[PDB]
Amino acid sequence: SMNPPPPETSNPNKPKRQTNQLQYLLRVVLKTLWKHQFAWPFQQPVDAVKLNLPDYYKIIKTPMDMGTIKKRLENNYYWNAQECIQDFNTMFTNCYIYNKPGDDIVLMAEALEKLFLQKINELP
Ligand SMILES: COC[C@@H](C)n1c(C2CCOCC2)nc2cnc3cc(-c4c(C)noc4C)c(OC)cc3c21
Repeated sequence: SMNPPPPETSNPNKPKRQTNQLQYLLRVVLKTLWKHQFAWPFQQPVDAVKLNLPDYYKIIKTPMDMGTIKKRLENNYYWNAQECIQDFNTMFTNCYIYNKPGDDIVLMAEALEKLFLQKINELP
C-alpha cells in the first residue's frame, strides 16, 4: 500500500470521554461541515495513489480528514474537545501547506474553515 495507514480511530490504551463540547463537535460542527457542498475532498484521507501525488506523504507528516474526525467522535476516541479542534486545524493547515494559494482546493478549504471557526466561536 503506497498510502500510509489512516490515522487511528480506536486505541484501547488511549483514555476517552463524552462531554457536551464533544457532542456539539459531532452534532453541530462536523455535521455542518460534512453536509457542505465542498465537504467531499475532506470526507476521507488523501488517497495519494488515486490522485497521483507521490510526494503528498513525503511532505504532510500529520494527515487528517473529516472521515477520520467523524469516526473519532462516533467511536469515542477523544478525551477532550481541543483534541478534535486540533484535528480540524491540522486538516486545514495541511491543505494550505501542500497546495498553491490560488488552487480550487484551497478555496474549498477556506469556505469550510470559515463555517468551522463560526461554530467553534459558539462552542458551549
Ligand atoms: C476537485 O477534485 C480534485 C481531485 C484531484 N480529487 C478527486 C477527484 C474525484 C474524481 O476522480 C478524479 C479525482 N477526488 C479527490 C479527493 N480528495 C482530494 C483531496 C485534495 C486535497 C486536500 C483536501 N488537501 O490536500 C489535497 C491534495 C485534493 O486536492 C487537489 C483533491 C482531491 C480529490
